[PDB]
Amino acid sequence: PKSMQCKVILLDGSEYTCDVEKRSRGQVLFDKVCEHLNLLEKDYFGLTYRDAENQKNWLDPAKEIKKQVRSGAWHFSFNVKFYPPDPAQLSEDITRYYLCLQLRDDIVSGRLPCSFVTLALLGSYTVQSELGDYDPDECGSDYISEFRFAPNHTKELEDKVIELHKSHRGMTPAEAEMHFLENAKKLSMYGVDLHHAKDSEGVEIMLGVCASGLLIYRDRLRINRFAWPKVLKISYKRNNFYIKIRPGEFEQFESTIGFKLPNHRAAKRLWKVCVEHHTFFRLL
Ligand SMILES: CCOC(=O)C1CCN(c2cnccn2)CC1
Repeated sequence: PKSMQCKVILLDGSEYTCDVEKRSRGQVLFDKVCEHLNLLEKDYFGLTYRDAENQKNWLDPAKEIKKQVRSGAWHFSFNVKFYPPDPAQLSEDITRYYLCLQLRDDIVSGRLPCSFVTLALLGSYTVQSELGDYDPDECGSDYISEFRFAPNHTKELEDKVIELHKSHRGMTPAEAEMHFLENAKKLSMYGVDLHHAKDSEGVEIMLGVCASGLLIYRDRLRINRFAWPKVLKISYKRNNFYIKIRPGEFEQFESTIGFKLPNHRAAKRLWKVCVEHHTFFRLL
């Protein structure tokens, strides 16, 4: 039985290596990674890989790994796929922990924009969780943390992390992680997956996919929102992505909103993530 070596980048930045039979389905590898991570609430997570166009793709757990990575390396990342709107409802602290690690990368990467004060508050909770109580012996007036907190670090932000860390004395890691999540879950881009697109007049927009529905960003002014219940059918064809939008009470007919994606694979990827979000958040 021939086995392929898999390398998975974990949310702490470490590399997990394992082997699976070369005709394995994605679920096989994902089960090995989740066991390694002692993760039981696996439904919120998945593995990503980079396709021949260098686009992030979700590894479909029901399909052969080889028919997805195709010509590429068996290299993956472990990631949050479905961001829970209320992380307090998760059953296990360790689940909340992995969600914190993902969110920390969302913030540092700039995928999750955040005010100065919220960057410092989230950072202060991370430090409390990881180092415990504020120790002056560690930090002087020139302190810079090893922790990456933000897309652009400033001395002012380091100072504010320390000021807020001082306020958290006696806070346990689970408690600090829950506070982290209570703040992060409120940010306008929390759990929003952004896709570049053009509207039916060729005007560049972003489509965001999240728990509450599909968001259309025309810019920072005029954001259209389609709650999952107002969406009846999602489809792609060639480079085009279509959603059916319900008739408003006493309306005879659904409306169609069409988008142009960069290429056919980008349209299909957007369709699959929308269908998965629609299903997941219909049941939550
Ligand atoms: C370096 C990665 O940066 C991002 O993902 C940001 C995310 C936020 N943002 C938005 C927000 N709404 C509509 C359109 N774009 C700019 C791109």
